[PDB]
Formats: sequence, C-alpha cells, structure tokens
Amino acid sequence: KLTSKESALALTNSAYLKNTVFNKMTPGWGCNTILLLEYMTGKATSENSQSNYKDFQDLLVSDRSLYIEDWWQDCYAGIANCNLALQKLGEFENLDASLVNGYMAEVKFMRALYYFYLVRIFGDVPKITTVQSELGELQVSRAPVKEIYDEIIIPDLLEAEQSDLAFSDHTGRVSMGAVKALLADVYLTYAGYPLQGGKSYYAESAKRSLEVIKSNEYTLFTDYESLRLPSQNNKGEFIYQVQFSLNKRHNESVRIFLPSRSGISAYDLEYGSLIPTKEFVESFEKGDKRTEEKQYFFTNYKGHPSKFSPGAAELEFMDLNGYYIYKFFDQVAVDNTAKSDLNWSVYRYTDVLLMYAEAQVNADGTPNQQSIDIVNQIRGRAGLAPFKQTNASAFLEEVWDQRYFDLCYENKMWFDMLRTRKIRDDKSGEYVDFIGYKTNWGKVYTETQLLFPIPLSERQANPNLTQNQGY
Ligand SMILES: [Cl-]
Repeated sequence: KLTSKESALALTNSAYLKNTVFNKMTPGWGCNTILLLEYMTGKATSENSQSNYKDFQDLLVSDRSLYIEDWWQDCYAGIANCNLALQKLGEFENLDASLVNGYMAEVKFMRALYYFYLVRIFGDVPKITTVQSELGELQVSRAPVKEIYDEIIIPDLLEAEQSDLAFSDHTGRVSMGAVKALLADVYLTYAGYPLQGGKSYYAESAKRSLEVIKSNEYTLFTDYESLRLPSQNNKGEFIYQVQFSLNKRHNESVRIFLPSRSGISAYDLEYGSLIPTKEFVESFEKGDKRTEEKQYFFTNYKGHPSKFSPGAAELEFMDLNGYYIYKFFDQVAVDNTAKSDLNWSVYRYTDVLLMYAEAQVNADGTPNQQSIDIVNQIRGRAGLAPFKQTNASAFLEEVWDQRYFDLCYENKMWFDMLRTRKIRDDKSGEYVDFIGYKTNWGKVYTETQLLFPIPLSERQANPNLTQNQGY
C-alpha cells in the first residue's frame, strides 16, 4: 500500500544509494574511497601507515591494493540498482508520464555516472544494462571502454538531456545542470585518452558546459570558505554532491586531512591520510590567495580543550610543522561537534567553467572571450593579475594550471592526468608526458599506471575478467 508516486520515488531514490562510493570510509585507519584518486598524482602523501599509501608511493599497486574493491563493488551495486529501477519505472502505466520521465532521467544520469567512474579507473569493464536474473551468463567479460561510452554512458545522458528534469536543484537531486556537467566531462574525456575520439567531441563538450553558463542558475563563490561551509551545501557553485547531514550520514573524510594524532580536533583521532606535498604547495604563483594561511592550506592551529590539560601551551598555539589541507575544514565539526554535515562535490561550477575553456580552446584552436574571462575570474578570486595570452598552447596550459591550483584534492586531477597523459612538474611548471614521469621519490610511471587493477576478489569470483596490463 505505497501509492504509485511513493513506489516510483523509492525506485528512483535507490539509484542514489551507492553515491556513498564517491566518499566513504573503507577498512583500515583513515581509509576512504577518495584516496584512490589522490594517491597517484604525486601531490599527496600520508602520515597514516594503514592507508596503504606505500603501495602507491612505491609503484607496487596490485590486485590486492586498497580502495579498488570498494569502487568496483559499489559502482556495480549502483548499476544493478539503476537497471532494476529503469525496468520497474517502465512498467508504471497510470502515473503521470512527465513525473515518470523525470525519474527515469535521474536513473539514466546515475547509471552513466557509475560507468564513467568505472571506465576511467579500470578501463574495460562489464557492459551490464539488464537485471541480473535476465543475464544469460553471470560470469561476464570486460567490454571495450569505447562500447561502454557509445552504448551506455552517452545514450543515457543524451536521453536524460531530452527529458523533463529541472535545470537546477538545491536539495541534492539530479538536475539538468548535473546532466550537462557530466556530459561535458564525458565528451571532453572521449576526445582525450584513451579513446582519442576526434576534435568534434571537444565541440560537443563545449556545447554542454556553455549551456550551464548561459542558464544563470550557478554563480562563482567569491572566496574559498564556501567549499567548507555546510550552509552552502547544494547552492552557489554546487551542481551535484555527495550528501552529508546531521540526521543522515556524517562526513568522516573531514578527519582525513587533519594532522595525524595532533589533538587539534573534537574527533577521537585525526587520521592524517591525505597530506599535500611541500613541492605542490610551493608551486603556486607568488602572492596566490590559495596559499595564504587558512585558505587551501594551514600550518598552525590550537590544541582542542578535550585533548590537553588546562593551561597547556598547545591550547594557545600549535605549530603543525608542515602544510596540511584546510580546503575542507568544517570548523564547527572540528572545533565542537565531530559530526560534519559538509557535502562532498562531484561537480561544481568552477570545474564546469574550466571544462568549457579547455574544450573551447581545443575545438577552436584559439581562446574566445568567454574562456579568457573564465581564466581571469578564477585568477582574480586567487588575487592574481589577469592572464596575458601569447598562444593557444600557452592558454591551454594556463587552464590546466587553474585546474590543478583551484580544484586540488577534489578527485579531478588524476582523471585530468589520464585524459591528457600529461603531468604538471612542480619545480618547472611544465607539462611532461605521463609515461616517463619521475616522482618525488624516484619512481617512473609506465603504461601500467594509466589504469588501476581489477580487484583480485572479483577475478577469483569470475575468471572471465581479464586484468589490466602490468598487474
Ligand atoms: Cl534480478
């Protein structure tokens, strides 16, 4: 005795459940799915021995490494939710078609989203759009990346794009802005590596990001504190986010960035699992607002009163003796409650603007005024003078620069590195080839590091899954 709308809404909502994969705690101390996408950039380390940063630092990542199981299983659980949701939504006859059309658009968006993470992380993956009971053989095989894009990701998004979905939503639901942001990213990536689909894919990308700009439904934040203010959840720049709230899931990842066993917080322990490198921090332009104390980074704080005896010096001031990420410092959570209700972004407007500039310059071979203005707005917020253009290549590298500098530690950089096969060198500021890059610790990237391994557990369950080269 659910009404038709309640039943349809529940099916639609089931598609959101495995959004936990984009930021959730995993087995280990201070282990979280977000670490997989930060540990290979060479711009983060760990003070936490249990995070398995070592495998990543040593270039000894294997089918037994952390995170990869969580990413595979939860993305595929999400996809199973979506496939069943879409089958059942199609069987509603009496309920308003417009309402059902919207709901199915949300689910198709989600299926595309899960698969887009899967293909970027693991490469070829099983191509599953049917409910499990209607599959012919459950020992599936990995299908080519190109097929996942052409048969699942792109058609899902193109159909969602032609639906009745609202353009924006401030409560956390999928919106047309989310569809356009994802589809911009899909086409931009399709044009890059591995697929190298053709320049027209840059133009298809630029169309979508431009639609988001022209909508006037999103605005740039004027400062950086908004990225760590719970009151800004689902508003301002934010297009799609993982939802954290006091009455649902708390954002435990806040503790990941805090200096290990330091006592600066209300949490029982700070993890210190994601620490920026000194070399990355020192690579920002001189006078950048982002490197000012307690903008993106911090170097001192005070000991929390629950952690030190009254009159301890630590209560007045503590030098942390290094750079730490302050970008996500939910101050109420850290100082008082130990229950962060700060959302984690999947897409925000700054990313979409830089995706427009990148696609546009790649399609047209020369920046237009909109792209020039985007780079200067992002630079202006950082207290930097406007960018003096010299050529299309220098402009593309400046867009890349602002992606590194503005979007750092937001799970974007690793994906940028894979689609360009370029890594920004901290010392010289030059974009060097991924294959041949030497890290701070003497290790050299090869073709192997372009993908993560298929988890050993999945391969032992299903020996029809091949493995990525080198693993
Ligand atoms: Cl089933």
